This record gives sequence, structure tokens and C-alpha cells, in this order.
Amino acid sequence: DLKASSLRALKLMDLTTLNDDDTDEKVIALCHQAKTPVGNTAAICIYPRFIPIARETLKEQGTPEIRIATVTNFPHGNDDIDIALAETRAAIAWGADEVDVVFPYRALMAGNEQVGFDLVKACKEACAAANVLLKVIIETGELKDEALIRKASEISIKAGADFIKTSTGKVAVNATPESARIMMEVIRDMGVEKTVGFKPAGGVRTAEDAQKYLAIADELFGADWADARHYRFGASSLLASLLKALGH
Repeated sequence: DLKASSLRALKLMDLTTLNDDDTDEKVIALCHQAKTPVGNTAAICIYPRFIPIARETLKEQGTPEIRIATVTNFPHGNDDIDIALAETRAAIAWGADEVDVVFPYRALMAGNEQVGFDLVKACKEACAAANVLLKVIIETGELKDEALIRKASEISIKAGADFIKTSTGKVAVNATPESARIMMEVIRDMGVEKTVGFKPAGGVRTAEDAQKYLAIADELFGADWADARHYRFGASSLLASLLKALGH
């Protein structure tokens, strides 16, 4: 049970460091940690200014295909499209393979559904031109309400999200199995399972946690569905828990 789930989950990790005071040394160490005795993580996720040093570290350890994700409009999810789009354009220029943008969830909570569509769509158009995948963080722990989680997910998908993602990791409540079920049901109901991935992020701590999230995916979409284009774990400490479950 835990061995099989843990080796799947490890391969799906966006191994992340997003601190206010990160350093090159910490990002280098993270890149080294992404190359494990049982597999490489799918990606690393770091702030944009670290993309060049991460790319060279990944090449120099012989893992050039570990993707580099970053974040924009982050963590706030403010509703200023010009800023979100400028930050997304800058992340592309820094060399990102993927951008995880924060949806304007407080504007949605205040009744504005259109700004979330326009913000995601603008960011998607910049990313798509550069062959960069766009994940959209809806911040389920602050939306709280099931109807709002569904609505933010639907808007994001309609606007072109390549993934929908639970959380920034910067608020009090991040991924939960409840939130994951709701978001994956939207992917199912909208018929976009082929084109939209899911990423639970923040507070995914243990191999046991990861096994729960994969069980939801397998139930909704079949055991074949999850893969790097369709599923990621936004996590850090989880990696050591997965390796421990695997005997490392």
C-alpha cells in the first residue's frame, strides 16, 4: 500500500522552497534532493530569481528534465491584472517551465467572477506562447465555502488553466482531502480530465497523506490518470517521508 503509493507520489512532487529569505545554497540543495535513489521528482518550485542557478544545478547533476516551476501574483491573489501579468511575463523571462499564479479569490468572494477569468486568461496567453504550463492556485483554505471552491475552479478552467491547485502554502489552511475531492469533481464534471491537472499543495506532510490524495484521483479518473501532466504534490518535507516509506 504505502510503498506503491509513495513511489508514485515522489515522481509527482513539485519539490518546493518559497521562503522570504531563500538563498542559492538552499535552492542548490533542493535540486540535489530532487534526484533521489528511487526516482526524480517531477519538478522543483522556487522564486523566479533562482531559476538560472537551479537550471544549471539540474543540468550539472544529469537531471535536465526535472521541470522548474515558479509562482506569480503570489501569495496574495490580488486583483490587479497588470501586476499579475507583468509578474508572469517576468517569470517566463527568468526561464520558468511552469507558472503557478494565484487566482483573485478575494475579488471572487466579493462577487466579481469576471476578474478571475480575465486574469487567468491573460496569464495563460503569455505562458502558452512560451510553451509554459499555467497552474492556478484558488486558495481553498481562504475561500472555505464549497460553492466558491467549485466556482473558482470552474472560472480557472474556462480561462485556460492547465492545472488547478489548492493553495499557496502561505495561509493557515492549505490542502485537505475534502478540498481535493471538490476540485477534482469539477475537473470531472467539466470533462477536462485530459487537459487539466490537479495539485494539492501545502500541509501534505506524510506518505499516508499522499496515499489519500492519490486514492481520490484513482477513484474519480482511474488508476491510469495521474502522471506528471495531470497531478502534482506541492510539498517539501513530504519527500523525506516518502523515501522513509520506501526504505531510504
